[PDB]
Amino acid sequence: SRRARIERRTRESDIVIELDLDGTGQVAVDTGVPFYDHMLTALGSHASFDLTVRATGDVEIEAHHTIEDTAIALGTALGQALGDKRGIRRFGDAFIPMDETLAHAAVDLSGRPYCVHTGEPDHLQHTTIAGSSVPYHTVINRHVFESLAANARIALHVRVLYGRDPHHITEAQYKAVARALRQAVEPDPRV
Amino acid sequence: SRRARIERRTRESDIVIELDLDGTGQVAVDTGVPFYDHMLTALGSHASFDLTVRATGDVEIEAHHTIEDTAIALGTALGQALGDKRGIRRFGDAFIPMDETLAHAAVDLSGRPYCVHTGEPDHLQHTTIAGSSVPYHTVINRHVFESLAANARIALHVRVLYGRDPHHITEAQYKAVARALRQAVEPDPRV
Amino acid sequence: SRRARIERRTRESDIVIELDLDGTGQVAVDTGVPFYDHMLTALGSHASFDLTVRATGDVEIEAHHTIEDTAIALGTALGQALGDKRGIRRFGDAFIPMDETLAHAAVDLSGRPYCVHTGEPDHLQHTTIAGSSVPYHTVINRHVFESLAANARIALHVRVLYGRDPHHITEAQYKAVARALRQAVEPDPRV
Amino acid sequence: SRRARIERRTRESDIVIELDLDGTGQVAVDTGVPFYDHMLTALGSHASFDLTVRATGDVEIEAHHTIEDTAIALGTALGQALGDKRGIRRFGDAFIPMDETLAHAAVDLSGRPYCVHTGEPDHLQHTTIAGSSVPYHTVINRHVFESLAANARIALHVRVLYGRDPHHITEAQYKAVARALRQAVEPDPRV
Amino acid sequence: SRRARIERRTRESDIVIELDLDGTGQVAVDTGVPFYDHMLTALGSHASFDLTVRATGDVEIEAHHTIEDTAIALGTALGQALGDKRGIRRFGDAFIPMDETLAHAAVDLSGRPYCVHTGEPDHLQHTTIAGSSVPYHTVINRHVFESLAANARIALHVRVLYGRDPHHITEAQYKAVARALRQAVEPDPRV
Amino acid sequence: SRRARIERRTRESDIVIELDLDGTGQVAVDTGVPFYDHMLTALGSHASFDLTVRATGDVEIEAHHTIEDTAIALGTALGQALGDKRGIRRFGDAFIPMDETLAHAAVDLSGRPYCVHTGEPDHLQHTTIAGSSVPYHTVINRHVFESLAANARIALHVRVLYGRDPHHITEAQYKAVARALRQAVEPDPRV
Ligand SMILES: [Mn+2]
Ligand SMILES: [Mn+2]
Ligand SMILES: [Mn+2]
Ligand SMILES: [Mn+2]
Ligand SMILES: [Mn+2]
Ligand SMILES: [Mn+2]
Ligand SMILES: [Mn+2]
Ligand SMILES: [Mn+2]
Ligand SMILES: [Mn+2]
Ligand SMILES: [Mn+2]
Ligand SMILES: [Mn+2]
Ligand SMILES: [Mn+2]
Ligand SMILES: [Mn+2]
Ligand SMILES: [Mn+2]
Ligand SMILES: [Mn+2]
Ligand SMILES: [Mn+2]
Ligand SMILES: [Mn+2]
Ligand SMILES: [Mn+2]
Ligand SMILES: [Mn+2]
Ligand SMILES: [Mn+2]
Repeated sequence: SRRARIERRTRESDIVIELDLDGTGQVAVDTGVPFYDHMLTALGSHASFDLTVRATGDVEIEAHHTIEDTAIALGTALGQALGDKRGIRRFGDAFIPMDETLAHAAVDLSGRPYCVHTGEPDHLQHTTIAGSSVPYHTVINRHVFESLAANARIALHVRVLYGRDPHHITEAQYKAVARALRQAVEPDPRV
Repeated sequence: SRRARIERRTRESDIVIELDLDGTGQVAVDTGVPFYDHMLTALGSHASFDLTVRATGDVEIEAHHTIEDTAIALGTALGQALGDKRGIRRFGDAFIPMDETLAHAAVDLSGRPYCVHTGEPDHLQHTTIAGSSVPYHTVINRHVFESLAANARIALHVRVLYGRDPHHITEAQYKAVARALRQAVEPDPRV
Repeated sequence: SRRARIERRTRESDIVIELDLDGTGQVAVDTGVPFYDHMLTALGSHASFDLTVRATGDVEIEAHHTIEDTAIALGTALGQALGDKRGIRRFGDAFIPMDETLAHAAVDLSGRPYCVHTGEPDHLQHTTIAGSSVPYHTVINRHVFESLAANARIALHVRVLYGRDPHHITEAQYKAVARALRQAVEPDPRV
Repeated sequence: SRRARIERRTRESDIVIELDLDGTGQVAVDTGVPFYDHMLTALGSHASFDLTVRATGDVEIEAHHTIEDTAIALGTALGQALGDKRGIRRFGDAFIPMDETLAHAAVDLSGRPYCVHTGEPDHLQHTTIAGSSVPYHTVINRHVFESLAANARIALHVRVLYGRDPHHITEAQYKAVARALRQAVEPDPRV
Repeated sequence: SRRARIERRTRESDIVIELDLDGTGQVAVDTGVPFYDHMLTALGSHASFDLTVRATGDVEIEAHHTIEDTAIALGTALGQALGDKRGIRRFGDAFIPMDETLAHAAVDLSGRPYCVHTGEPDHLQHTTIAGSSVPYHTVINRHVFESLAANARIALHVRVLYGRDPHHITEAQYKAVARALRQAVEPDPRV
Repeated sequence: SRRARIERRTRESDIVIELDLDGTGQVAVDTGVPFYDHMLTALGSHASFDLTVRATGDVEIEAHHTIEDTAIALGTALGQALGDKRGIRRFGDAFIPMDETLAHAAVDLSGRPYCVHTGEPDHLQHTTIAGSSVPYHTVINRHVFESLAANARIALHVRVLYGRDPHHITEAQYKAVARALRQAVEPDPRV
């Protein structure tokens, strides 16, 4: 059994994560940041995890703290659920084409904690994805991946090969991480 | 069962496509353009499709119309044979080394219809592959991929990482698409 | 005793500042601009001040006037609480690493009123930090530091050595100013 | 059964290779060049081969001859163990993240003998990895891959996408080749 | 009491670390890599730690694994000895002039795990410091700092402002980290 | 007791220095070069030294010889007063903001004799600070610092980060050296 429940309570936020690595994409994410919900829902589903995320934070300031605390907690949940990491595929990668965008992620689940994030166009450093609720600043993409990798204690390399639309660029990256994780997480019948 | 028979009759050409996604590489291609036959035969075989292509067109003008009409028909056949696309791997990619050439393709079979074609050296914009029959102008490579993606309604990203020989560059690309499709087409035991 | 209460009432805003230089980080900031609240709370806490800030302004226009009026009032409070500035360390500086960001501030509390703000990446000239309330335009960072220095009548040099995330860049700067002030404010046992 | 025993005796060196393609990572490598031992041990293990390498050569001159003769012999063993190459996956690739380094390899086991090695930073042309024994000059990395590909008669493309540490860069490449081989070597249930 | 004993046993190495944050510079380091011993001895002494390091590793390959495993273990010891980190100075920085070299380090002991290493001249990417024993490749400097920061879970920013001699550049950096840690580790009489 | 009296009599000048490291800023400087007097008075006061400087030299030629002989003598006095340098902070640095100018100095009192002087704008190579008496050529700034460091036998790194006014640039540097010395000179309760 590869499950983890993480409860993270800070001054900024209140997080509950329930994670099953061997799931069927049963995902419910509620952080108060709907685009982030969309991204983590995509992450959970495409990784074929079962994932519940319940988060309430200081979104009056902005999404940052909640986003970061959630990523930390999710990272911790991933590492805990992984356990000894014996007999797994360990390495995984995936390409995600999304209209004009092509993104890629590669992981080593038993490698030293590390994150390299490259290729993301410069305008995503100051782009806001905004709806009727709390907005999402795409500059946080790197932060999410770094927080995930550091707390799951994995090597995570995320690349944007090319792209234009910030929604496409961001979603393709989350999905790339997701499917890279899904491959690496699988039992390896020869290891 | 994931089969399709497409009959496409235009002023320019006459096309019959029989496609089985779950084949064993039983391929017979006859378009009147032998290098194109070679490319679609490679595509069918490396995708592990069963594929019959019968095409007669206005090759007195040049191969373009026949090539395009065939790609459209084949795309339509791929989309039809795919059906609802439920329970499939959906995403697929493949690297094809061919001597000095390295090509890559990535697909999303349930993504919006889109094609990105990059990295092909500039001389392929005006290169002709010529034998004893109707020649093949490599500038058409992009056209084929665009027609396939638009009519199969899939996201197809084809890259040449590097290469020199136009035959190698072209064949590696068709083979990359082929094996990307083969991976994406597979039943996914977790979806 | 090094305390000051400043009441500043303009057409744009209504400000009350209570400041104790020799505090324990007892801080409550409410300006109607939650990210600014976060920044001044960080400033008060890391400076080891006791600080209460109550501000209501024309946030329907934007945060600018409130932010500026608050910084002016806080500057005035700092200068008043400083008094004759006898027997204090006078000079102070601090480095603040915050993930990828490194910020620095240096102060001369008995120097001529002056502010130099350098190194902040160009995208912060047009970046918005936005939550569920009144947003914060990072272009105002310099304005805050200039208003503080001019009204406290101190020399304040704020540098960003490098950074990417606008939240990190901004917070590291406020914290750098805070800890620079804390050092400079201390009694000097040899002066 | 896909096994090979190669004995290679030249003026420069004395090599014994025992290879099983369908192994469990039972690896013992002893060439007199300990970093090279480390690399071939990583290669054997990550390829899921069973591999024994016993080599004694003119390491008083330097590691080159031994390294090259070993790579030639290992290549020959790989080609011999492959046999007719019927019913195998044929193509294989793998990404290896190693801290700051990302490496990639792609193979065609039934392609013409060819090696392309790109992306390795310029300082590896003159870098030495040195311990208490015979050192390893990283300039030899390309030589190893070229010798392997030429003697196994396979198409091998090795890329460094980025990296800094010569140990990371080198090991990630050997591991990339290893896992590319492992994928390509697998029986293909549809071919 | 702020002490930690860490025993780390991997396939590559065997490490014992005894650390006292509140020491008097009683330091004994023995890793089999004498320049590394010199660096960690400088680190322990200038941080005013009491530190014993006993390490035996695969130095026949090179110093890398031993160096890295030691840095990981030392990082873990630092984090464990830090405990809840309550009432400490938290932030610390130091400049180290060493002949022509000026180095700097800044830390946040309660910040998120992060390392930024900048300014080191390009020739240190391929420089070897060699004596009568196992040599030290200066490219590993960054690796050490990254491993320390990641495992101590601290924010560590190391800069070389300028320098020429690789021994000076390296030692000044270790000493900068040391004295930055010493400052940050101190009890803060106001926190 | 950390005091020194140096009498230096050359053909060019006649110098008497009385120095107390553990002073209260009781400073009297008279060299016949009033801006230099101002600089050494700032140096003595901000270092919290007790310092008397009496110098008469060949100011008819220019200030150079007197300035240099004074710096040599003062350096010698600093080194002599330092003694064995046991139990002192050893390292010290300070930032000095002065209107538009930011200067910095870092010292190692037990390091090898060395001086690095950087960042001073090019116009100070030929700037004269002139009053009603003997003028001061700012090109001499570097000379002063080099003479101080060489004769005190200390490592002294002086940087101008930025600035415009030659008076500000010069004074900020002397003050930076002063406060760097003051920090480094202090007893270290842990060494
Ligand atoms: Mn953050
Ligand atoms: Mn970047
Ligand atoms: Mn690629
Ligand atoms: Mn979407
Ligand atoms: Mn057309
Ligand atoms: Mn183009
Ligand atoms: Mn061909
Ligand atoms: Mn204004
Ligand atoms: Mn500017
Ligand atoms: Mn914050
Ligand atoms: Mn050779
Ligand atoms: Mn080359
Ligand atoms: Mn290794
Ligand atoms: Mn390493
Ligand atoms: Mn760099
Ligand atoms: Mn040394
Ligand atoms: Mn001179
Ligand atoms: Mn110069
Ligand atoms: Mn600086
Ligand atoms: Mn003055």
